[PDB]
Amino acid sequence: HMDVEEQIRRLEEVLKKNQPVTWNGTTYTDPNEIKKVIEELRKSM
Repeated sequence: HMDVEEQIRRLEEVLKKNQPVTWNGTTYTDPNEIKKVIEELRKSM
């Protein structure tokens, strides 16, 4: 539970479907903004 892959796949679920997700600070409505967060997490690996 210090894994980034679980966080990425969580947002991949939302990205594939194109739905609004709350990331515990900001609700990224657009899958563009969701994927941007995936890119921030991607920089960890």
